[PDB]
Amino acid sequence: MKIVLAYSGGLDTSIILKWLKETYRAEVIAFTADIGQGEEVEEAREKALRTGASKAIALDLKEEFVRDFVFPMMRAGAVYEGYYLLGTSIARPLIAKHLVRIAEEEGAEAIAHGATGKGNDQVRFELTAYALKPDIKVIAPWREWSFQGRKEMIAYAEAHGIPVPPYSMDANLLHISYEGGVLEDPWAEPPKGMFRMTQDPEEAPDAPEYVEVEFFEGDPVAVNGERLSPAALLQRLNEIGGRHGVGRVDIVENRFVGMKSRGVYETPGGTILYHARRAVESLTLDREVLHQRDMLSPKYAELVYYGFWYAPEREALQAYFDHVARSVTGVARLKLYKGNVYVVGRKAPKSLYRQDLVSFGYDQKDAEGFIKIQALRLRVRALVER
Amino acid sequence: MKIVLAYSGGLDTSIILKWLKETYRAEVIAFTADIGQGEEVEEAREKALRTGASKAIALDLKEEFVRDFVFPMMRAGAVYEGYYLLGTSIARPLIAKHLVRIAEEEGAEAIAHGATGKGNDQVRFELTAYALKPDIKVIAPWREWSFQGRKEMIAYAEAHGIPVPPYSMDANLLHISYEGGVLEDPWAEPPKGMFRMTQDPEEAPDAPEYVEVEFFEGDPVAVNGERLSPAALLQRLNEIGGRHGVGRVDIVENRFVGMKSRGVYETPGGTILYHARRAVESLTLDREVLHQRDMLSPKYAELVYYGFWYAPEREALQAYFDHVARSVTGVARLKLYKGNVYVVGRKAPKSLYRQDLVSFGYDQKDAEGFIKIQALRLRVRALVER
Amino acid sequence: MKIVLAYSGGLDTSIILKWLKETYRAEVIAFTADIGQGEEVEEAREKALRTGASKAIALDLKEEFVRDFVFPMMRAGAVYEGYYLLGTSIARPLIAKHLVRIAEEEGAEAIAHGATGKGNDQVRFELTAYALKPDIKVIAPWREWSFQGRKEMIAYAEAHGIPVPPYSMDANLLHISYEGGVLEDPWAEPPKGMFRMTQDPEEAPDAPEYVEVEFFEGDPVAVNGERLSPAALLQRLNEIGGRHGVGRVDIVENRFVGMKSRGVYETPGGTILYHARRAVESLTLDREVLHQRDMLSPKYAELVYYGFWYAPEREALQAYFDHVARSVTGVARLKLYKGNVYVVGRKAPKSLYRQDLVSFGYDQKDAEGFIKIQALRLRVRALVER
Amino acid sequence: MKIVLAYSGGLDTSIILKWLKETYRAEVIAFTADIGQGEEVEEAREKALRTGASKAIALDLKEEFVRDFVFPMMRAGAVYEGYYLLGTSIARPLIAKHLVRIAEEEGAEAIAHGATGKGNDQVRFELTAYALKPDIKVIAPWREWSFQGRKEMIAYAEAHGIPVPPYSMDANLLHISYEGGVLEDPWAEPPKGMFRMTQDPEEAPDAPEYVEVEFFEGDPVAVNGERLSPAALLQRLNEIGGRHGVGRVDIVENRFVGMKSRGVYETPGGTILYHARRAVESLTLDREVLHQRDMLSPKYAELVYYGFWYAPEREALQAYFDHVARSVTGVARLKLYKGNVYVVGRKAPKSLYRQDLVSFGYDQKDAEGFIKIQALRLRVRALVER
Ligand SMILES: Nc1ncnc2c1ncn2[C@@H]1O[C@H](COP(=O)(O)OP(=O)(O)OP(=O)(O)O)[C@@H](O)[C@H]1O
Ligand SMILES: Nc1ncnc2c1ncn2[C@@H]1O[C@H](COP(=O)(O)OP(=O)(O)OP(=O)(O)O)[C@@H](O)[C@H]1O
Ligand SMILES: Nc1ncnc2c1ncn2[C@@H]1O[C@H](COP(=O)(O)OP(=O)(O)OP(=O)(O)O)[C@@H](O)[C@H]1O
Ligand SMILES: Nc1ncnc2c1ncn2[C@@H]1O[C@H](COP(=O)(O)OP(=O)(O)OP(=O)(O)O)[C@@H](O)[C@H]1O
Ligand SMILES: NC(=O)NCCC[C@H](N)C(=O)O
Ligand SMILES: NC(=O)NCCC[C@H](N)C(=O)O
Ligand SMILES: NC(=O)NCCC[C@H](N)C(=O)O
Ligand SMILES: NC(=O)NCCC[C@H](N)C(=O)O
Ligand SMILES: N[C@@H](CC(=O)O)C(=O)O
Ligand SMILES: N[C@@H](CC(=O)O)C(=O)O
Ligand SMILES: N[C@@H](CC(=O)O)C(=O)O
Ligand SMILES: N[C@@H](CC(=O)O)C(=O)O
Repeated sequence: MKIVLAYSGGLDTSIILKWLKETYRAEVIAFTADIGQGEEVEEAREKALRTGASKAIALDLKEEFVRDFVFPMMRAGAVYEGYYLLGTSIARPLIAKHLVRIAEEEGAEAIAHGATGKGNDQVRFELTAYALKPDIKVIAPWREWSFQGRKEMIAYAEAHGIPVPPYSMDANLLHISYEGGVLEDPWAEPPKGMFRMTQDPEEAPDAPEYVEVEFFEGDPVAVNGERLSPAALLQRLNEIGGRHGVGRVDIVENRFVGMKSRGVYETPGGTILYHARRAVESLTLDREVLHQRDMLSPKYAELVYYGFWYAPEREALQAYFDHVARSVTGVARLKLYKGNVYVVGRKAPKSLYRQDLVSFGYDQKDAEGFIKIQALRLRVRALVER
Repeated sequence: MKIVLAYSGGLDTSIILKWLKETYRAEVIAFTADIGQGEEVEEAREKALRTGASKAIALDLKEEFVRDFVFPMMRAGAVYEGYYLLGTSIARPLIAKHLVRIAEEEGAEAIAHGATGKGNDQVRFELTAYALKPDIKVIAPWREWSFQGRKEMIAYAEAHGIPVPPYSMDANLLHISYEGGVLEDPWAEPPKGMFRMTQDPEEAPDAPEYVEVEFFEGDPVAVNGERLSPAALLQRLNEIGGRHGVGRVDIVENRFVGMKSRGVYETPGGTILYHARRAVESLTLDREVLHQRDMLSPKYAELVYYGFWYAPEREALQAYFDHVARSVTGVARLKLYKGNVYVVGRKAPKSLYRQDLVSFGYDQKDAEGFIKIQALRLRVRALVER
Repeated sequence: MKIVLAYSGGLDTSIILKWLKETYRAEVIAFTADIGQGEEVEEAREKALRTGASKAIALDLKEEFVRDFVFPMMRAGAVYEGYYLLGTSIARPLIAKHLVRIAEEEGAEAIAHGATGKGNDQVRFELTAYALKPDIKVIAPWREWSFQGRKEMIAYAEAHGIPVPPYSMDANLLHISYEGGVLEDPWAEPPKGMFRMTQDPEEAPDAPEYVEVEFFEGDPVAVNGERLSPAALLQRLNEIGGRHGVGRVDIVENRFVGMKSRGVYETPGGTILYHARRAVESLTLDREVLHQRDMLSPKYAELVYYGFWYAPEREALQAYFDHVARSVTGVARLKLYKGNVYVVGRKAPKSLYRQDLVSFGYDQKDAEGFIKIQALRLRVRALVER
Repeated sequence: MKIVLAYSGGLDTSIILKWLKETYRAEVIAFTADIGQGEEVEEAREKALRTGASKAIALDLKEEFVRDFVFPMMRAGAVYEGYYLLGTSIARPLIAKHLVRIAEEEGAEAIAHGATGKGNDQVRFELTAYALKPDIKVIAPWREWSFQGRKEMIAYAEAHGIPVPPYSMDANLLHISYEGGVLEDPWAEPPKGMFRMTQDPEEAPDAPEYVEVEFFEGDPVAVNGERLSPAALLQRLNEIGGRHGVGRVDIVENRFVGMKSRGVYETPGGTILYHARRAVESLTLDREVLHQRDMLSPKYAELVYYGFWYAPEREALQAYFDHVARSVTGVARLKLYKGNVYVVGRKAPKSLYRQDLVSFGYDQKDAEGFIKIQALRLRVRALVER
């Protein structure tokens, strides 16, 4: 038996690699993806071999991540429960996709991940796996073993020769998530120094910085006049937004499995992109189109959050969003200053704005007719009330 | 003939007062509302009499404004096209409501206002008027007179003893709007020193300020432990938020009459309230209720923006929002710093958050069944696609 | 140990009654609800004591069923996937509500039901049970036992001395559902003579029959001038409609648990009510209110179908629907003829219909201005495409 | 000046033709479109040149109508206010399209239509025109002339030698609309014998008739195994459905211009197509995709109704609806009888239905886990309510 493990290189997944070998008497093929966690994935691939993997695979998936997952999601203007830009949410489907493919190539009947049974990650990995390969077998050790606590897990690791180095983290090219431990008390502010991707706003530059982001048919293609590939572009904006402490959010969210959870997120580059996109859309999108799009975004957001990425409902909404986004071509100019992002300008080759219609053709007399007709049903309602 | 004029006290409404008397051979009853514009309404009242009004009325409507218009709107989480907190939008219905009441008390067949034929305010005023009193006659001089240019307007005023004096402004307790003039170029950043209600972030304190806002059944009732009436509470938050320069937005919006317009807004207190409310809701609102509520907010927002306040659609949705909002009871803790409003904590008497559900009753294995069932239709789809 | 069982008096819930006694060795309180199945619940209550119940309770819940479940649901215009009027769906919550109530009165720690593991009913009973009493224990024999066939169940029945006898049925005052067996082939028309509640249209009266339904504030209060209580009213309309073979539906629906199921339903009285309501709503509901209401109806429907009756989202939506329904006061006149229901007239004390508005409410130029303004954005769009 | 007139051939439109030659002293180009009104457009054409047209054009647009307008709309499941299948609505855009093309070809400056200022048709013609050619000049005689009363128009008619004679009618391949006159009283059943396209139910065949419709990627391509072009197919279904009295609707609808109107419609072929499509969708569309689509259908419906065919909102939604409809391939089997349409069967080469999922990837214990997780938030809620 062969099992393809999503190996992040940490303590828990290393414990899982061991546990899988013994419990299933299986050959474990470790897969580590580089999606911008800021870590030498090759080191995790070597640790996996030391830990007992019969084979270790590491891939640079940053470009595929931004191009095929992050960009499509952003076109939708996806925001979960008012703030979450879904940094972890869109990354999981990608990893699950490669697990299934690798499982297919290696003749492995199962795949494994180390997401716990009380989070959303388990759902994203499995819904993806099942949607792509219906009869694949999935093993989630956190839902199968019986370790009674951290202590017991540390002992198991030590006993297996696994190095055993106040909150949990998940990092990638889009954001860094923080939750658990000290963060579990929603009345407690996150501890000073926790943030890594963004600079403390209190330590940000004393001078604001301007940045321009160009969009072509829905996707950002340039920063300050320099054309950059999807992954290189997100990275550049993370650097620029990061230095100024942009993109910090603190929320108590609703997990798909039913309980509320306190999460803290930093999405410097994505936050700039959120406002840059809406800035360009403000010149290129039609009013009714915009309003309809915004009322569907939330639904799309929960689909991503819940894990329905490779799902027909999400693909269907995607058809709508992509259609709408094709008109998003132009440039957004933003001003960054101590944690904040300010839109200060925007332009587009096919802008729908006409100073013609606001400055003092158009006939004010038309407005009276418009108002009279719009008011008809209201007046009838009033007359009936009497 | 008696005409009740919404009289702001400026040059144009003064010109209008004179214009109405002669054009309609009628007496004009001027009505100036104090909704927090930051001016002495008694001075407008006195000027109205000097300009020729047979009667001038001035009322302090700050409490009614915040209590009966601002709060109900905020409960719905109303946000127009991603950023506009509707500062001017919710104030107009209030004014028109009084215009119609005064017309009935005075025996006036008509009411008048000085909103132009190319803006949104004309619609708000008229839809309100017609909704409350369907047989009311409305007179909008901008859509009726023959003035050709601003120069002829000054001459007309000077000739009538009316005193004569970059962008246009509208200020009240909720915000200050800036549009027109140099702002008409969407690529140009607004001019330095334009903002009045908020201090530039560059000048804001280097020390962040923590602020707590208590919510009771959907409405903010206290700030930092001090109970404040609606208007006094908004005022307080405008002061605290204003000093830190919070609540500035720069957008190109879609007017109801059809054209795009570049608008700049500062809503210090309202912006704090927006995030404070969501912070309390994150503990007091059920997941599914929240998601539904958020998908209806944009619709309610456009209704307010278009002027359908005293309209059945709006009141129907208000029934939904008010039902939901009633559960919003608790305290939000925010950190204000150079333009930003950061949520750092939240608590509630009946919080739905359970640390025992995230900490490491609930059974991991239940999750497997959940996922399997959730995945069935996706697996069937995959098998059919063969 | 005590266990309150939702006992319908049939072969399986009887088998289940025996099974529970042997499996748990607990006293089993049988509960049988009269919701219009057209059965003598006293016979079931005696067969229960006969079968082994330590106590058998039978309650007439017809009025509560229609008044507190069917009517509130109908005010929302609830329709699942185009045709299902949710006859079985709104019934289960009522039953579960009593099971929990009894268990609390009898000091029983657990409740049980005979819904299978492949359907929706299991979810409805349980979500209702847990929502009302969070720590109540639920037992679902179909998910726990070992019978591997019908033959084994019958054998087990005789072995225990229980009376033993092409599709499954569920009947109550709202409808009769038929699914399973022969119906599992979606290309196969249901068998002749299957329907019980409605008379085959080809054997229905040759002369159409007219019926008038009076609505008051959202609920039907009279039929052909006769004031009838909720249950008596639904009953009366089942008679009138059944006679004509009205309300037959055949669909392949999506169960909440993942798979498609072929269902056939007969809802005579409810189908008349569906159309009578809309007829009265056509004169009493504002255009925008209706349009918004209709876009929410489908959501409320799936909530009812999935089993989220005693859930915050449904109750929140209910506040919106009840608010709108309050205006639905008037009379609908329908024509019934061989399986079909035809609206032929409607009137209302506060009808918003005005013949003077259509006869040959505004000036002609008014419509021109309305059109010009509505067209503005389309013309700008065209010009930009230049 | 040249004026292209959408000329139907009736009394009113012939008068308009004279009025235009006389009032404007312009060279009138008549345009009659054959869209299945059941009339020799060649006659209308000759009656035009006769009446005074400097030219008359008649075009057979039946195929374009069904293929480019009716099908895309049906693909969306468009239904206005619960019953209206939009027969007249989707036709107007087609006519205005050619009106504008002809005017461009004939170098005309204006176009004219005979829709009154009280209805929706004026909006449909004009929004379409402006959207296609923003500079187009539009003339609506009903809004510009001075006739008061039917008598006057007759006089002016008999004066120029034009042929002169209970309700108004509009017919095309999709339906026949009846409104006005005796129909204006909502409580008054339509007059016996009014219907033309549909045989009266009471005089419909004594034996039911079965019919099958094949769909390929969203559109019906055959009837009873016979492949038929869009128009030929709608024609055939009109014949079959017509003989049985299928597709009659009687409603009080809300016009875009503000007032309620009592309309009666007969859409035999279209009604069969509506139920056939949903029958094929029941096997070919995913649950969540279907539920989302249905919540959007009503919006698309009002778009069509209001006249926003060639509008960005509609085209954006069309992308979603077309994406979803591409999966709709299969066959629906319906039973027609005495005015009703009963779905009795359906099949699809890629059906998502699996009998093995319902008959006695799916395990028992799974349902329990699903239920528990789904119930969590409800349990927490109850607990908090103590
Ligand atoms: N870069 C990666 N490559 C492959 N799989 C990954 C990667 N990052 C995360 N995963 C998968 O996602 C699952 C993990 O979650 P999380 O990111 O919450 O895991 P951990 O890193 O295992 O635990 P923690 O940091 O909370 O102690 C992992 O157990 C692993 O299977
Ligand atoms: N505080 C107020 N009290 C009464 N009416 C008001 C008030 N503020 C605005 N209005 C009404 O709204 C209409 C105005 O618009 P806007 O607010 O755009 O006017 P202005 O151009 O600011 O003022 P003015 O017309 O005096 O020069 C006014 O002409 C007036 O009729
Ligand atoms: N009238 C009723 N009173 C109480 N519980 C009922 C009633 N009707 C249905 N139920 C509950 O719903 C569950 C049943 O389902 P269904 O209606 O699918 O059962 P059956 O299998 O058709 O009938 P039976 O098992 O009694 O022969 C039952 O096992 C029972 O717990
Ligand atoms: N077959 C057609 N070809 C071209 N234009 C048409 C056609 N049918 C209708 N129209 C256009 O649509 C507008 C009409 O409406 P309707 O179809 O309601 O008009 P009528 O036929 O003019 O009036 P009536 O109610 O008396 O029959 C017409 O005035 C005409 O300009
Ligand atoms: N530290 C973590 O394990 N966080 C992973 C991201 C969790 C986040 N609440 C999400 O659902 O996407
Ligand atoms: N300065 C102004 O006249 N602005 C008034 C508010 C206009 C704003 N765009 C609104 O529509 O509410
Ligand atoms: N015979 C049955 O057990 N049917 C009960 C109704 C099932 C229906 N499909 C529902 O889900 O409500
Ligand atoms: N007879 C008519 O003139 N009817 C034209 C169609 C009217 C229909 N109520 C519609 O709005 O489409
Ligand atoms: N990654 C965490 C959190 C989550 O999945 O939501 C876990 O595995 O539980
Ligand atoms: N107050 C401005 C702007 C607006 O009403 O939208 C006007 O009268 O035009
Ligand atoms: N009553 C059937 C069908 C359903 O519940 O949906 C069962 O118990 O499976
Ligand atoms: N065709 C009719 C009705 C409508 O347009 O709605 C008219 O011209 O008024």
